[PDB]
Amino acid sequence: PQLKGIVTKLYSRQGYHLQLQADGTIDGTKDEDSTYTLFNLIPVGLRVVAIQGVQTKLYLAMNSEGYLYTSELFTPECKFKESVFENYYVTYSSMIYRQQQSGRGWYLGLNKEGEIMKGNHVKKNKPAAHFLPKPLKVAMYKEPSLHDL
Repeated sequence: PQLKGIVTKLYSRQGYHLQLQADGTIDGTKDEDSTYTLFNLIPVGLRVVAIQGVQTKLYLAMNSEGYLYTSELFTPECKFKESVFENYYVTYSSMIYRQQQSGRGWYLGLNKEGEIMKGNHVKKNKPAAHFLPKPLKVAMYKEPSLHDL
């Protein structure tokens, strides 16, 4: 009910700011000033976060096929493991889905055109998976109510 999180923008190493538009579409934009680039990064576990669009209140999520989508309710598919990369970047990966052969994780990523990619196509060591967080402020959050899939 009282977790300390952060209000922040997520700047893709690919040159685009992550965005969650009112209609639920997820992509990257250069309109840094867009209110749809603001997210609540709420800890829901050890280096596990929920990524919620501030304006829409929607959570980013990844399904079993690797597609990213927006969820009104906080569910297991809304949890992302946060990992630091090359000191300044962070990567976000699914907590429940990964490659059945190597165990390689599925990640949040934007291509060079600033388009959202399938989680299983995004590799941890590639720029597509790297985000430079640009914090606005620290804030307190009610621990999101967890709902089964």
